[PDB]
Amino acid sequence: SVFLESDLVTVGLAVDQIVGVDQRSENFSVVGTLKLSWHDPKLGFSPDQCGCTVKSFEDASIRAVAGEINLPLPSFSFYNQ
Amino acid sequence: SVFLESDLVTVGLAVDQIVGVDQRSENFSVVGTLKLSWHDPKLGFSPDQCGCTVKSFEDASIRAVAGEINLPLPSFSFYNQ
Repeated sequence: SVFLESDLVTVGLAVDQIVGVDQRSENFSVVGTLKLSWHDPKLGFSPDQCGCTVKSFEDASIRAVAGEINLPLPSFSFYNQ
Repeated sequence: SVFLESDLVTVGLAVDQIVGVDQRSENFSVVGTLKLSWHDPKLGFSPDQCGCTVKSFEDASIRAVAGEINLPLPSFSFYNQ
């Protein structure tokens, strides 16, 4: 392709339980799970420099990991949080 | 053994008091004690460099200590916390 292309992201969400509704302040609370997936060759690495097949980051948001590795990542937010 | 073997962990839990049940939001609270024990020779040390028999870490989670000493430790979490 002559032009650059946007990266494709797969998203999925599930709802486990509605734990409350506030009828005076007009808000509700929910419990669920979120999942994201995408492909980026700039994140690729060689196994022989770490002796592993999986590189993992834990207990960090997407913004923090993007700032640490200095690469753009698809950060997200809840609109009405 | 030719193959590597997983490290064995002994666990125990005791419940002291049930302090509340929420019948609308479907949750409860409890007070108790948790104990873990495991054996790992990689954590051993020589007394002659410290002159002591017990080395201790206080007021820190297992993840923090593992990140400080750069060794794998059996971290845990409560599933429905």
